[PDB]
Amino acid sequence: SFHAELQQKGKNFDMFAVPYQQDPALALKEFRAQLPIFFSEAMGYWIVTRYEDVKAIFRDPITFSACNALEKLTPSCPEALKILEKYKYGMNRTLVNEDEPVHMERRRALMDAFTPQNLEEHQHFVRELVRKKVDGFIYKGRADLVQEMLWEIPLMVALHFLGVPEDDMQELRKFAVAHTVNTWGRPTLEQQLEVAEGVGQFWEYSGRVLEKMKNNPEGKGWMYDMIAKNRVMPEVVTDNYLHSMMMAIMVAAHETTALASANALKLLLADRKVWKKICDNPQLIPGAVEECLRHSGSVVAWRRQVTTESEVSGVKFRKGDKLFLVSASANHDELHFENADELDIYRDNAIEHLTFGYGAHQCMGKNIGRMEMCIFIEELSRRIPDLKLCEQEFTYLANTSFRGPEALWTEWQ
Ligand code: HEM
Ligand SMILES: N[C@@H](Cc1c[nH]c[nH+]1)C(=O)O
Repeated sequence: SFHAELQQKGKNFDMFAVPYQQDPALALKEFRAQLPIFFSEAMGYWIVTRYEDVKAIFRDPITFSACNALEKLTPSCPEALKILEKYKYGMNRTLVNEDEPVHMERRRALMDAFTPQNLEEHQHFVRELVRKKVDGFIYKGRADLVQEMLWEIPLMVALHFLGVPEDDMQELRKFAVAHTVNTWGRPTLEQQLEVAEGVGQFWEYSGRVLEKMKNNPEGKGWMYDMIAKNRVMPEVVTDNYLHSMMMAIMVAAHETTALASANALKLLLADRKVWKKICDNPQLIPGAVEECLRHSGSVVAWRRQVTTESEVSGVKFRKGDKLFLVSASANHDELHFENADELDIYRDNAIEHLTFGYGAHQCMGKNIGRMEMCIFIEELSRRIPDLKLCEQEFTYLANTSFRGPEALWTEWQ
């Protein structure tokens, strides 16, 4: 009844319980082995643990649609619903959760200033930021890299990539917390109202921003591109999409990059053999970043909704079934990555990982994310080669999909 026990554990599988929150891929290890797809009543979702299954679902966006990708995990308590009503909150489809025949692709296909030229100049900008930030703290014995640079720089880069004027960054930061906890977390009774207020204000803020940018067609930045495309094809790049993407993209353009950068530095600073290999051969850094993204990426689980009945590896899904694609688990799938739990900085197929998704909705900013992670690690390993982690407890914001340590305490000469 060891398998019987596994089925009960799967029925009860709670992503907010300790094992998932300690290590999502490790918590699903038995399931990769003997119960790869199972339904959790604890959270109303199918759980998909294996590399081939997760990829297969990503590959078919007509059967498995992205509509729930930004859907609020736990239902809003009624008094939260009217806080949102006060702000006339209207978040609907952006890109990552748009569903369509081409309306997803039409909108995607018609919005590229991810050209390498444009990313090249943003790279220069990232490098100036990281040089000056560590100019500030290099003199200290210790620092928490998160608070010195790891969230602030990706945020600034994002604002700059978008056409969005910097202002209160601690305010922008808590806006992002409210959006992610609301969506992917399980806020307690006390917080649900505050989070709703925060989410509502976030919506209102993005409104005022989009309105000012609408009025400055001089502007350059990705949001100015959308605004422009909306004037030409308001069918496709819709006004609600503008407002919805504003708020969604103002978290997504930086938060996963900051979490991932903290994960990578945590990983590499702990394997001293790996770190001096990085210190001695910065050529290895991109391939190392890719192995970090596979091993401990910042997105650990993404979501799909089933639109017609279907089956994957012997399990049939009903129209309306919700699926968790646990990409952390797929990236530790022994069936696809040999010694999957090990940090091998030239695993030759590290890039086959699924942290960026696969197929239609595959992350458009993956190279911005990669670029920021390399510069962080290059700068740090170049100028502080004796960098080491301090003894510390690591804490994680409890949610289903995003993962990175809140602090990264670290010391040197
Ligand atoms: C380490 C950093 C990042 C990670 C792990 C990440 C992860 C993801 C994932 C899992 C998806 C969904 C993939 C799928 O459904 O197949 C996605 C889509 C997307 N990402 Fe990211 N992301 C990161 C950084 C960024 C940045 C910096 C930007 C923009 C500046 C960005 C923009 C987008 C967009 C627009 C989409 C939607 C594209 C579409 O729906 O077709 N991401 N990302
Ligand atoms: N919010 C997630 C995924 C996403 C939202 N919008 C586009 N992609 C991220 O930051 O990676």
